Amino acid sequence: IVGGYTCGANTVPYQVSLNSGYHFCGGSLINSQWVVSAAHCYKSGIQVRLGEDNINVVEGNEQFISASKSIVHPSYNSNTLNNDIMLIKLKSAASLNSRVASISLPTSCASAGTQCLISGWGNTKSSGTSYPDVLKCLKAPILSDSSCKSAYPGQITSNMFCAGYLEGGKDSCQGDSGGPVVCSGKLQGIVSWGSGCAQKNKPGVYTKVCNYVSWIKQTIASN
Ligand SMILES: [Ca+2]
Repeated sequence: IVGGYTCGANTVPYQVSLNSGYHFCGGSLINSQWVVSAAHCYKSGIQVRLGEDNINVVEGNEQFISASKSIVHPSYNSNTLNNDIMLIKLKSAASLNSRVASISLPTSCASAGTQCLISGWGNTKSSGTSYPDVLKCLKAPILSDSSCKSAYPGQITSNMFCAGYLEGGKDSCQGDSGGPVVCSGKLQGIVSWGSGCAQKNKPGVYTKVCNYVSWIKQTIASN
């Protein structure tokens, strides 16, 4: 997250870190056994880390649980990032409490101008590289369809939306991928892609979660 702020320990209790001997992506806990992330974060050997703030210090509150299933959307396209969504089943159920909690799925899609919360342990620099210890947060609005498409001609599908700031300086970034965009208590977005990060006129592009609610529920119910 570039241009964000320190969330504070366990203030985003649905935020998870996907770990493969190192933090590589975020995710969102949607029930005690299931995490939503990005398809482009897929790999085998995923360990899900819940209840994290400082990802480099064992603070108390952590639960480390291996992924038993990692399910990429069947129509995921790795060139366009259309359908950039993955469901991870946990080997055992997480223990839910104030510091480890699920986030609700949308009942409808959010609107342009709606303010959301984006979070992760990704790069904090628009030019170089700096990875934080603690979880970073950013408040960002959903942009209009047309603005998003003007920013990224021919690349925005109906399963994507733009959020953030056209002036530069405030965005998600590498290492935030798969993490949450929460608006009015609902998981509306997944950190997906963008041109660089926090670059002028290149806002963040997010997987549009409201299109996948039925797919999520059926996939969960079948597995
Ligand atoms: Ca920790």
